Amino acid sequence: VYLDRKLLTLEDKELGTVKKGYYQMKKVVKTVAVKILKPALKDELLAEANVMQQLDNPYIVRMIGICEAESWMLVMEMAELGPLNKYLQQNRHVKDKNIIELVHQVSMGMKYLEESNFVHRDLAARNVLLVTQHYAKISDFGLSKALRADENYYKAQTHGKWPVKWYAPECINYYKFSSKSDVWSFGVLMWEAFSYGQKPYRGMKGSEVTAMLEKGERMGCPAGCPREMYDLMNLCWTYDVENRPGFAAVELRLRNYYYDVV
Ligand SMILES: Cn1cc(-c2cc3cccnc3[nH]2)c2cc(C(=O)NC(C)(C)CO)ccc21
Repeated sequence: VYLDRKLLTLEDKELGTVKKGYYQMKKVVKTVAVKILKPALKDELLAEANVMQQLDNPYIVRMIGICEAESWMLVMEMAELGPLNKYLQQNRHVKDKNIIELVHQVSMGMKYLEESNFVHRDLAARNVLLVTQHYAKISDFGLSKALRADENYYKAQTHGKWPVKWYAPECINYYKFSSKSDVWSFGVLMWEAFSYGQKPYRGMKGSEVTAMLEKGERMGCPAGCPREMYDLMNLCWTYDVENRPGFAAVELRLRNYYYDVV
């Protein structure tokens, strides 16, 4: 998986650092996006590549390799439309059925990740990348973890900077992350998508979000959002781990409703 720096051209125009680039392959160039560094963070990038290396699914961003140069670089195939949130912000015209299509795709990718016993831990509309307006992939495995064969959750020892507004109660309270907590995260993602890329819990501190959730309160239905899709968000936001559905159940719900609506 170790790539030749000579065969990689980087634009100095920053995407997000993530940079666009071109990599001369078997016979053709391939358009790639490149995650670039700058002891502790070296191992994290290499772990993230180690995660990606092991995944093979149409709805997951595919890694080309790693590259030691000016710094450590992670080289992935480019999804050129960028993050789903920014896209929807700039494209209010997208029909509900198109958003339904896209979130279902994310759930198949997440069902695959659940079957493979990996936890994403950063599932948000910002880490959903569009290849085309009708093709989404999950990205950014920086926080992801392979689950031990004997356990269904990963336990963090003390938090870092966490995307708290996407995190399930059990993650906040007990530092426990399972595919069910990704399911809660997916709910917030669905909210973000049907709100055309708006920020969740606008203006609130994470601590205030935790307090709100503990009171049984949830975000309201987004303008125009199919009622069944809002119902699915709420099922995803089941406070109790044991009664929140897994992705197998979420995907099936999404698949059935999608096929019903087309
Ligand atoms: C047009 N476009 C394409 C991408 C993009 C990044 C990327 C990474 C891997 C594969 N495909 C990708 N496509 C992108 C990212 C961003 C972007 O803002 N990325 C952040 C800062 C959230 C990453 O932390 C903005 C625009 C983009």
